[PDB]
Amino acid sequence: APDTSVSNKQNFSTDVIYQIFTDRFSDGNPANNPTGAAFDGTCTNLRLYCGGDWQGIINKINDGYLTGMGVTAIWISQPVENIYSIINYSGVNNTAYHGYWARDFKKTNPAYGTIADFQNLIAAAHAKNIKVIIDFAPNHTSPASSDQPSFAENGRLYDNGTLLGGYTNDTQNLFHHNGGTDFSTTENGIYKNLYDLADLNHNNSTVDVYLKDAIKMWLDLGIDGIRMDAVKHMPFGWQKSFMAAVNNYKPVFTFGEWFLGVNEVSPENHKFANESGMSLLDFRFAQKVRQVFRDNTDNMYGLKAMLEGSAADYAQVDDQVTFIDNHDMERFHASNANRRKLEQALAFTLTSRGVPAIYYGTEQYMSGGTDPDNRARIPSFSTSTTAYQVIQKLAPLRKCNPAIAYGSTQERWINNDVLIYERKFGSNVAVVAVNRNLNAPASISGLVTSLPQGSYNDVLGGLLNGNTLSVGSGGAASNFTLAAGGTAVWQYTAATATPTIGHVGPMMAKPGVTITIDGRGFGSSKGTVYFGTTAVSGADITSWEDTQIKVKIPAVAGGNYNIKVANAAGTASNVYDNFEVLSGDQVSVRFVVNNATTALGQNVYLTGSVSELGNWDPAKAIGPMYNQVVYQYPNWYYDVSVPAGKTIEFKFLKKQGSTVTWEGGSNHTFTAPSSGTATINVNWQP
Ligand SMILES: OC[C@H]1O[C@H](O[C@H]2[C@H](O)[C@@H](O)[C@@H](O)O[C@@H]2CO)[C@H](O)[C@@H](O)[C@@H]1O
Ligand SMILES: OC[C@H]1O[C@H](O[C@H]2[C@H](O)[C@@H](O)[C@@H](O)O[C@@H]2CO)[C@H](O)[C@@H](O)[C@@H]1O
Ligand SMILES: OC[C@H]1O[C@H](O[C@H]2[C@H](O)[C@@H](O)[C@@H](O)O[C@@H]2CO)[C@H](O)[C@@H](O)[C@@H]1O
Ligand SMILES: [Ca+2]
Ligand SMILES: [Ca+2]
Repeated sequence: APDTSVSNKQNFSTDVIYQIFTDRFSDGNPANNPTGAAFDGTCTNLRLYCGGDWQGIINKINDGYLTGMGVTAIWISQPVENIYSIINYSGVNNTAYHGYWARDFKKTNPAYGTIADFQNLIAAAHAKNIKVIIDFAPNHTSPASSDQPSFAENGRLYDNGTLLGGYTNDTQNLFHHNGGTDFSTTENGIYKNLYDLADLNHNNSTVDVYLKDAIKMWLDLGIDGIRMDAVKHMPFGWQKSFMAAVNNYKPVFTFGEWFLGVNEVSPENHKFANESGMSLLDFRFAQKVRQVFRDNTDNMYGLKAMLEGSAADYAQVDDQVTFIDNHDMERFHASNANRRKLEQALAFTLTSRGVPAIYYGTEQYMSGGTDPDNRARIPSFSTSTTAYQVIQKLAPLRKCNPAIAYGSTQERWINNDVLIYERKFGSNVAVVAVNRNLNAPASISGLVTSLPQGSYNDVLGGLLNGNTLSVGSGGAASNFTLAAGGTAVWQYTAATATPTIGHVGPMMAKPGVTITIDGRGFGSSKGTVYFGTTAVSGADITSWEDTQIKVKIPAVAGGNYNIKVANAAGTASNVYDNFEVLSGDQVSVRFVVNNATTALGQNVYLTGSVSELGNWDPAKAIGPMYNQVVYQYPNWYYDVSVPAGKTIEFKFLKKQGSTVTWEGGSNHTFTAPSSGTATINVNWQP
């Protein structure tokens, strides 16, 4: 199947995701609606259930609403069984309408539907070429109070109906009992509860195994991706061992939520997207887009800088999920604002690098503040708004113009208010012009592009006041005026003759798993795939077409590899880097080192004999280790994904900048569990 097929669960770059709060979309089955105090059919009270469900979604897929818009993926609320209690929070009643308060990860939330409703949803969507993504929130269960076990459901956790345990009398230690976070440090927001949510202890084997099993069921149900909640609040090593369980079983595209504030740029965020096995919601992009197009607190120069920086900070920039708003921000559209701002931010997002996501109702110009105000019910299913038409014209280009799905981004003209950028991939080009100045036109002279000589009509047809472009030889465009609030998209598509890889997925897996290599120019005859210097050809290449190749990872040593392909004639493609071959299946193990005293600005790291521990390379050592919460300095700890059942030799080190101090003595040693978790406690050797 081609790269753009609904069947590609490994690549969402050619899709347009539509984000839905199931409860607030469409109630197609009134019979599963909660009753009494939990329910408000008028949806005036935004904290109760309004009744939207899977049937409703199914209906909107079949009556042409989503498909007419060009949407090709839907992202829905966590589908698992939620607590049934109404929670009064100081006078205000709250329900689990959001799906974020899990009680059993093996069953469905009956307000959304039954397992059968779930399967029908997957079927309908699939039939209309729409992929299905689900929220998955394994960080916690529900609101709990340790000494008031009668509060809510005491954070109770069931395994398909069977009680595993609760927050009060947690002898099994299913949960963390370290207090609540102040979001002060990263370590602090990981090992303590968020608010009053009962925090799962992933270092407990039962929880570990339970969650890895629960996700397999959903995979088995046909899901196409997973959106992980609170990824900055769970151990990084555990999360990696979870991605491995997914990828070594049934790989799907996974992206998590790691919130970034205005002007916030975090190296821990980049390292996580670069190394964990999953990608992230692009908050850096969204916050910037809002400053520029909404709040006017930055200009084009700041947008451009975000585009260049990000392309450099993220190893796979094309996998970061972009948006202009979501359930955690006030709606982009402010009641009294010019609609053009939203139209422009949308056009920008759709033609930009990454995987775009549209929060439901955006195309209807919904306004609203923070939670729960940004979660009202979609007021209408009209296809006549300008925003709806913007999406409708632009979304499809991601499927038909690879420059949009996979190209580089390049600024070709800029000032405070105007940005002209070009996307390029193979013999494919897209040039987009944006003038945020809603009051003044701009004189554009000196624009140089890669488009071939000719005239080009605005892809939006003048919808946002775009114009035609005339490019002469050299790619130089002739002078033109870019209207106030103007937005124009111009493009050129052609066959790519040489193999060009545009995307690889999953990005991490053990030998033997099949990965998907997407791009153009691969030809229709099997060629060769190189993992590093190792050549793979023949039968292990399970499928080969011009835009997509499926091949099993060879049994090479764990480590990081570059991928390159060569057509049947031997022409090789560009190198796609950062592909991680696992040493085997993974388990999450906690390493604890006692009495490793350090100087300021000096931290302890861990290294060892397997690629998962960096193979003795201090530049690739794991850390810095933690030393506040679970163990206190001069004791350090850390949860690490390691190959299961392997005997591993390791050592700790102290780094300062790139200056390294090794532990003395001989290597510590240990044998990883075959499943479940473990804790290895040792003392630092001088
Ligand atoms: O002409 C090549 C040139 O085009 C763009 O420069 C623009 C500039 O962004 C505008 O602010 C204005 O000064 O006109 C210039 C073109 O004459 C590109 O930004 C630039 O990199 C490139 O050299
Ligand atoms: O919170 C981690 C913190 O630990 C390390 O600093 C040690 C310091 O080296 C000791 O001399 C001592 O005073 O305790 C500190 C930990 O509280 C790193 O130096 C530091 O960068 C790191 O954040
Ligand atoms: O280079 C691989 C090598 O790294 C580690 O050796 C350390 C050693 O433990 C230190 O005491 C120190 O002198 O630096 C060496 C780095 O070369 C591993 O301990 C060793 O097994 C491994 O082969
Ligand atoms: Ca319903
Ligand atoms: Ca946590």
